[PDB]
Amino acid sequence: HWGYGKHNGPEHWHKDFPIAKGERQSPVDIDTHTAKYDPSLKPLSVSYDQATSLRILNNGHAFNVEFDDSQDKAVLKGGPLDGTYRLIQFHFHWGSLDGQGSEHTVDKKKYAAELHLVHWNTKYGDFGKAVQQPDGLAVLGIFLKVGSAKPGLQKVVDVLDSIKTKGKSADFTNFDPRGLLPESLDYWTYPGSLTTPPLLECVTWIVLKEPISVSSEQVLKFRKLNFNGEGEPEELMVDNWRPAQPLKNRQIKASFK
Ligand SMILES: [Zn+2]
Repeated sequence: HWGYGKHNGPEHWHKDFPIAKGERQSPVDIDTHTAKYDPSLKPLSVSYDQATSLRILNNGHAFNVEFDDSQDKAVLKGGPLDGTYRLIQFHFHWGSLDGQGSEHTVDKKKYAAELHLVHWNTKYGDFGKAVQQPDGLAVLGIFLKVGSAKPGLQKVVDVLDSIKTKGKSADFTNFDPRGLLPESLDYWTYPGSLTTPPLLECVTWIVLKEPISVSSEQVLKFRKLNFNGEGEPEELMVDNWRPAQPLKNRQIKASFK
């Protein structure tokens, strides 16, 4: 099975998922000087007031905080998007040390981690149908740097001991993802892909310029999770990020001057 090791990591994925070498793969390096301000881009509309979190799952690659996406409760619209995208889950990618962990990079800078809030276009009816469409998903990416604690992250941190190993889940109701946002919704956007297999080219990426700060102690608890299942040889869940892929024939647009 694919993973993040020397034997099954990102440089191997193309053998089972040949789209790994495709024309619109993610993540990418964001060259801030080349990204063009697009005055036609709209403000993001992030409407999370009615978000209903249900569960947190260690899936062996990261942990997902899952939402009720059976109705328009938490939606993303505006920005570069046409129509309405429903929040299904969020997860993170992070490093073994603070100097790596993000998937996107900014002028080759790697952040300690990257949050992905995953949304699907309701015009396709279900997530499985949306991932088959070039405008099926919108992923909001938020960088994490290490400094001050993020108070709105601590409820996530404190449940991780209960989902240490692959295939463990826990009830995770009433979590408000608004506590993970930075102040500014200034963003970069480009067309890309899922950053894990099956690497489908179905994502409009929206990457916020302003990182959030988390504490060293918060990210250290991410790094105590396990890739392995219960009782198996312990493999710390660290460095679960795909490196930047070729930009090819794409433009990164900025919402801001
Ligand atoms: Zn992700």
